Amino acid sequence: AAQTNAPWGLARISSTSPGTSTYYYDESAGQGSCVYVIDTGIEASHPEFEGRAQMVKTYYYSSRDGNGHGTHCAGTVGSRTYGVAKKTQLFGVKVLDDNGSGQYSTIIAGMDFVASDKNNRNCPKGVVASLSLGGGYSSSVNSAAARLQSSGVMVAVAAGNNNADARNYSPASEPSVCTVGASDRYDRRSSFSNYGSVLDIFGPGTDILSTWIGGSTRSISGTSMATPHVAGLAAYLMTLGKTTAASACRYIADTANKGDLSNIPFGTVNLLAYNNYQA
Repeated sequence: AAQTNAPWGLARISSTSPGTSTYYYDESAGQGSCVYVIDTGIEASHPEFEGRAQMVKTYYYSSRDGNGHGTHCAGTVGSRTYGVAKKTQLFGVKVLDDNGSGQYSTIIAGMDFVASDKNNRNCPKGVVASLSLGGGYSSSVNSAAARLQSSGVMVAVAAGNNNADARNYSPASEPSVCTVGASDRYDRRSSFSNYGSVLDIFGPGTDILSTWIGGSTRSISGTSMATPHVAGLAAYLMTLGKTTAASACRYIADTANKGDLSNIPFGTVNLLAYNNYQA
């Protein structure tokens, strides 16, 4: 399948070269997979989600996304126009308040929630969790991410936006999950992207168009935007049967575009997520 005039990041993940604008992908499109977006919530009523998104958990007075961040990330995972895996099921877990903030205890609870809640959902092709959040190093936060991964969920986490080594941030620094840095449309490391040996992969993160609250759209930047590209890619590849939750990060690294990004610090992988779709 081909989506013309796609957001640049979708085109990038199906291309061996920057500078194109059509997204190519197998029509299965992540059908039968599930992606949890652990964030500020999801505006599930947005026409872009087509009834495939729902809130399953909140730790606050509402499950609604009063911020937009979680809706944007969910849109990059699986919205019809802005999403990588256009037929996946999206589940929202609101661990961040409408200012985008959350306590680590709540974030940990949300990860353990997903590890159990997947057993209440129909995801025959597999389960992914997208965590566009983080803060300073916490062994307890890393352990929660490791549990979620161990339970059979492909965990993708943002590297962080400090232009610093991600070893000092959580859950970015957890070795067993997929830590995602950000790139721009010219294949440069995004100016804010964290780096370091703990990164597994880069995805599009600068000037990413996606869904927003109020039934709208907007373009924003962050490793928060790169992470759902990788989460959606994992769901798509799992639906194709090419990989599993336990192996998808490694598979994405195996099949990435290699050596094509600029300003990658020595010691950080030079790997850009790629769906290897041959039309």
